[PDB]
Amino acid sequence: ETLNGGITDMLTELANFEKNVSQAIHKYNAYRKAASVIAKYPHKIKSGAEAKKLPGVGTKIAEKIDEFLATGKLRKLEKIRQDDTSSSINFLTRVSGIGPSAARKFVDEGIKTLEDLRKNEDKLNHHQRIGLKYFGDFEKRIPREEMLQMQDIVLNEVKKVDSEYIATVCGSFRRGAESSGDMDVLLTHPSFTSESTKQPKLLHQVVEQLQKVHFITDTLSKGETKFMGVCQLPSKNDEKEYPHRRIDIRLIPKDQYYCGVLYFTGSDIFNKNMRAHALEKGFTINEYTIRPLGVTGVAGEPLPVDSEKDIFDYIQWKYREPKDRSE
DNA sequence: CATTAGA
DNA sequence: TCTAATGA
Ligand code: NA
Ligand code: NA
Ligand SMILES: [Zn+2]
Ligand SMILES: [Zn+2]
Repeated sequence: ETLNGGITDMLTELANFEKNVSQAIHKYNAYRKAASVIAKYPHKIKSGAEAKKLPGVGTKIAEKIDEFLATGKLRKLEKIRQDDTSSSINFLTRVSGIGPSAARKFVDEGIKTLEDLRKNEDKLNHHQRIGLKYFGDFEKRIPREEMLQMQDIVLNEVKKVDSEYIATVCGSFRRGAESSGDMDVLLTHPSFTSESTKQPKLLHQVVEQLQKVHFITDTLSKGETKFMGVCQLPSKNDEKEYPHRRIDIRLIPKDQYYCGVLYFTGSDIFNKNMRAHALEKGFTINEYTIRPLGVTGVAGEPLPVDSEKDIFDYIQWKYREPKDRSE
């Protein structure tokens, strides 16, 4: 956790590079398990030889580990850290809609900077167009202060459209967080569930409403159950406008809400931790359901869930408020 | 690990 | 159709 920190962070930097800059999924994949096992290793690694004893740790990485332990650095790392091409990919990739793929492609073409980005906006598709367009606004965290207003407005329209609608802004936000990165809004309705063959308009109705009153400014993507957009607080009586904010809306079959909701609220750790428990308690939990376990190794048979309570009950736990869903 | 775009 | 990207 810190006794092996550098070893791990070096290894990540290493790992991460293969993946993006070159396309060495293996190598890349190498560096990760290696960085995964050393993390757990309950002891200060003194040599690679020592490390080497590990699983996933081969000759390759031991080498590095020595140099890193020896001199507080790494040449391969110092060279990568320097290098423009790699540097560049690292950067382009920031634009929402730009994955390594395109990043490497642009790069080759000679599009290294953001400015290059603009001059060749033609080379960008809509997602990426908007990426560029709100590059700044995008990297900026959300004051819960703001979260509360946004949320305010969402709930009002959802309701006005149809009062049967059930929305939940899940996230860090839900878990009390002081700021968040994007607004994740959970959504299901009664007439929509597991079987009842969809109802696209069900998502589409609101998506409109929201754009209707100008809360939605753009659309990253929109399908029958997931809508990816851009929202924005009414820049009040001017002098101060609102940063454009990444927003995601999702439609759940009423019968699988809370699992979903439970799920998305996280945290990752509460998750696993909640997930690890249901196992001992004779179950199974996942993004949509909770099924009892059958001795034959496994089993199925989706339990009927009415609220984030039922799930606990099921695994007979203590209902942990979202605020305290941190671990 | 799943959904959407796109070419 | 495949392949990319976003989703902690
Ligand atoms: Na080994
Ligand atoms: Na990106
Ligand atoms: Zn020791
Ligand atoms: Zn989020």
